[PDB]
Amino acid sequence: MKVLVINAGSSSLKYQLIDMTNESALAVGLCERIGIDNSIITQKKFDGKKLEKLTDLPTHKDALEEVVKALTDDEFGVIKDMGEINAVGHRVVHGGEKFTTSALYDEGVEKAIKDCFELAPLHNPPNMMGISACAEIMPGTPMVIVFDTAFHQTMPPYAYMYALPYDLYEKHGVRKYGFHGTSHKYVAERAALMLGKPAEETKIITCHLGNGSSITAVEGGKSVETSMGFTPLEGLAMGTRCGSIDPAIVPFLMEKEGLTTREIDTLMNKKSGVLGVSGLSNDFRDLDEAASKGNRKAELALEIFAYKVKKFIGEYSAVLNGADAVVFTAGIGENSASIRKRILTGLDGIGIKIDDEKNKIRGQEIDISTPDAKVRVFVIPTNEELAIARETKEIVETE
Amino acid sequence: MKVLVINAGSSSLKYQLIDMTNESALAVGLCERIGIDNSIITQKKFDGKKLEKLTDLPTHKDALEEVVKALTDDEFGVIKDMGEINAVGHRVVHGGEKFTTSALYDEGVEKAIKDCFELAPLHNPPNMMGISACAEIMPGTPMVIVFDTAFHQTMPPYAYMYALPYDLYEKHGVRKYGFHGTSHKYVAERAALMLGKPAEETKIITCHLGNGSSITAVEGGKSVETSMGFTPLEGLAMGTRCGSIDPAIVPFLMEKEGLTTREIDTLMNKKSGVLGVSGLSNDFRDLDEAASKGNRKAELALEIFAYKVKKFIGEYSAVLNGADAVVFTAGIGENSASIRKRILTGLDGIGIKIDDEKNKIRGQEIDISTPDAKVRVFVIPTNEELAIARETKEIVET
Ligand SMILES: Nc1ncnc2c1ncn2[C@@H]1O[C@H](COP(=O)(O)OP(=O)(O)O)[C@@H](O)[C@H]1O
Ligand SMILES: Nc1ncnc2c1ncn2[C@@H]1O[C@H](COP(=O)(O)O)[C@@H](O)[C@H]1O
Ligand SMILES: [N+]
Repeated sequence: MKVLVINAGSSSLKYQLIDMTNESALAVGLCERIGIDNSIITQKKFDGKKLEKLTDLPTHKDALEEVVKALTDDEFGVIKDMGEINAVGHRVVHGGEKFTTSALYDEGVEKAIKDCFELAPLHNPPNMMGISACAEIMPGTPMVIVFDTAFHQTMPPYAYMYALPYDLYEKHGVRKYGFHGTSHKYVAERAALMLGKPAEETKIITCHLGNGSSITAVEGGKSVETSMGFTPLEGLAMGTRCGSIDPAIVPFLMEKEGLTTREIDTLMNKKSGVLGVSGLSNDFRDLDEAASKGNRKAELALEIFAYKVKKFIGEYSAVLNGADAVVFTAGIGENSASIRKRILTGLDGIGIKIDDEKNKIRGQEIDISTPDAKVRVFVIPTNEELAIARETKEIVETE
Repeated sequence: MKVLVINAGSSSLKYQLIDMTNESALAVGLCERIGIDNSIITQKKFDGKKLEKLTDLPTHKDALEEVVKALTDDEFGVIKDMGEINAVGHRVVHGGEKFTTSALYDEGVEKAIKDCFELAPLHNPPNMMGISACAEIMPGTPMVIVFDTAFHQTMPPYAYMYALPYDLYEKHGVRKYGFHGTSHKYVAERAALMLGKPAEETKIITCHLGNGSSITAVEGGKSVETSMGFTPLEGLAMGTRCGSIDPAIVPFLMEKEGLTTREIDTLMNKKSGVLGVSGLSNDFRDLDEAASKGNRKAELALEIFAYKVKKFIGEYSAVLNGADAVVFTAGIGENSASIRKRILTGLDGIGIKIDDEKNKIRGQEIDISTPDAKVRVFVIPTNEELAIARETKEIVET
């Protein structure tokens, strides 16, 4: 069986065709600037051959057609016809209270996603677009949905409950959810393996740092606590997200600037984070370079980001009464060695120590902590696509 | 030195005269029913002698001129003339920026106190009715203003700034200020003495647990991080406060419930906390009972509260790169061996352990941790008036 995993964003679309027979990633591509000028799609074959097509991509639909065209490229493709795509896995951030486990797509599931648009303004609408593009290009192909909140469902009440009037939890299902679950679960299993101990016996602090970032306290292979909550805004500072700020600032900023609830939401989700502090951009790579060239703002922005990650690391050490290892994955966590250093410096007092040199290695699963450090520090590249393709393989077969 | 600590109120006036030589409270009083009927002033002298005088107290200025009569009483007083009162210290919760240290009241220091009203969403603006009194009743005498937010002015930028648009900090002052400064500092000083080392060489985690709660990371005697922020709302769940929740919830609630800005703020500061969860009381002592009596919501509210505090202990363990001791103060922190247990259990992984027997003791400086524990856990009662007295003294010296 072959599965196309889809990851949609407002104007981007990450895809990946995986051969479930030997779980090999036949091809990995990306569509950018969907809706802007100079639309483009890049693809990389398992043999290295790369493709790039400059062609206007107005909607996620057009891009999904170019995707099928790239996948079936006579020489740079990996298949002959669209029919070779047996199923399609989709990433969906919020499924709501009702949907928290991978599920075959149906009118009902589509209802829950849209209904949750307000719970994940930056992701669900775009994920939904990908799902639609999909239905407009390959209607006959089975579709499975995998939710970011799934993995965090084993949290205890004293953790997912907010200290608000109890009726809010009943009247509106307002509780902590968490996201990036599918990623936190994958790298967590990887850590258990690099530890040599069985999952049930390990205590790990997984760190997903990308456009969005979140930490999770995995005990015995199960999420017991996570940085994000009701929505993907709570927690760490991110690309354009403010994270856990004093809530009183909302009403305050609303009165002082006379902003509407809609506006204060867009401000917290699209104009804050490192973008808001740096005043430069949301790309941590850009910020890294700009900070190293003398831009105080970019410097301050990354300073706030690493420090916040550091505090959460200490915060989950108490939760787990001692963590065996800390895991860095995702865009920033896998590639950035500099930001990683910023996050881990000054933590030898809680067992964390790292080899500055081994820490300079590229994208490789490796222990970057001193061999004597009580706490291991793995840099594990994430692979949600496989996690999603695996989930998609099961649902479609098990009826 | 002899300091007079005052605490103005709606129609009351609490005060204390402390001899800084032995930091002993010579006398302590309270003027009740001010600006109304049945005006009364009650003073207690150290050697068990209480005075109750029914003089009428129109304006606070008279309530202070009476505190003079009482402090100088032939038999119930403690001083001959008003001249023995070297300085006067009053506490003001909101100190905001500017005031990185206590300020010796004058014309300037009063402006910033009045200026900071609409520039901050605090509920109880400075009751200057107390300070005003001193302005006249006691002219040639240093009057110090101790701010509950100053102690945190040592926080670095990457800590007090929020990951919000920079313009907000620059044009509206949005940053983390923190509160309970005097208490955290007082207990942080006591902790260093208990560790038997200079404050400078100590890293301490101070915990102020009361109706309102906050945690402060103390590095070398200076505040470097604290749980509350722009307002007392941020941080832990408290008696009626929700603390740091997902910000998205605010605009969400306002939409679903059709609330106003002022309404949503009231819901988070007064209708939330352990009160909102248990739906019983904002009082922990009563919740502790209900809890052991099988009250679910009650039990749930205590788990959330203790858990949060725990999360902050580890969070600050990373900030201070290892803490030497954790301090518990304030009402819940001084008298609840129940909650302290909920908080400290399951932390041997980060070097924290407690002696159940030593944890039963109420109100008294003591190390309740085990002798093998790497992190000392002290129980230190906080003395607000003496804390403001110490503070007032130092500003009077330099
Ligand atoms: N080498 C790098 N240096 C700095 N930041 C990086 C680097 N690689 C990735 N990042 C960060 O990760 C972001 C995207 O990561 P992520 O959200 O995981 O998406 P994706 O991995 O699909 O690009 C980039 O915009 C940047 O902020
Ligand atoms: N013995 C106790 N056990 C549990 N809670 C207590 C006890 N004594 C006081 N409290 C709580 O601690 C807080 C002290 O308030 P404050 O003095 O303002 O810090 C109040 O909200 C009380 O309910
Ligand atoms: N307050």
